[PDB]
Amino acid sequence: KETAAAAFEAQHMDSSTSAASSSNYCNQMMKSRNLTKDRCKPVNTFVHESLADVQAVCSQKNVACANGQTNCYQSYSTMSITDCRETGSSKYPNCAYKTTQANKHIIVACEGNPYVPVHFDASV
Repeated sequence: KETAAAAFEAQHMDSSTSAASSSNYCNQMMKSRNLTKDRCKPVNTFVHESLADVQAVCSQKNVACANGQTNCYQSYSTMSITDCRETGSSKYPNCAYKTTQANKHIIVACEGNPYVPVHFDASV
């Protein structure tokens, strides 16, 4: 019942920190954002930039999405991000993730009016 735009923010926005605190960041965040409630979401990226900056990407470099669609955009500059990936051992409901902090460009799919990000495609 949550718009795709809204769901995007909830799953990927983390402007409260400039970067992943510790190796435990993912473990904590995936939970906090309710991403391990029904199952363990296998993968997820958190962006440590302002909402405004992320939304602005929808007006930056147009590229193809992985699915072949063309409403994807690549950020002009690198952003601070935290990649979260579930471990081989992790089994619901004991979800566990490996945290990887980095500075990379992001690619998101945009839609709507206003035209905002609705899906996180990849980081580069």
